[PDB]
Amino acid sequence: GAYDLILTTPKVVEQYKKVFEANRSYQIMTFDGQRVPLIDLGFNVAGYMG
Amino acid sequence: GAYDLILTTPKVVEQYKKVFEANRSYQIMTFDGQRVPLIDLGFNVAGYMG
Repeated sequence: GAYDLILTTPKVVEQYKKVFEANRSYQIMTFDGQRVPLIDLGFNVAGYMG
Repeated sequence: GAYDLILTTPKVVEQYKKVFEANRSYQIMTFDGQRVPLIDLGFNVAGYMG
C-alpha cells in the first residue's frame, strides 16, 4: 500500500505533538558572551514522513 | 526597578562558575580521521543577562 492522507481528530494531533515534547531537550552550543538568548517553547507539525 | 551592577565576594563567583559545571557536557561532532581533538576544561565568566 501507499497512503497519502492522515485524518487525525485534533485530540490525537496533540498526542503526536506530545511525543516530540518528551524528546526535545534544548541545548546551547554557541556562546561567547554577546547576544543573551531568548526562548519560545512552541512548535508546529509538518506531518509524518513528508 | 532595574539593576546595573552585581558585587559578589569572589568566593561566590566561584560558586556561580560551579553551577555551570552541573549543566554542561563536552560533546564531539565530526569524524574524519584527522586533527585529534584538544581539551581545555576552563571557562571564563561574562556576567549575567549582559
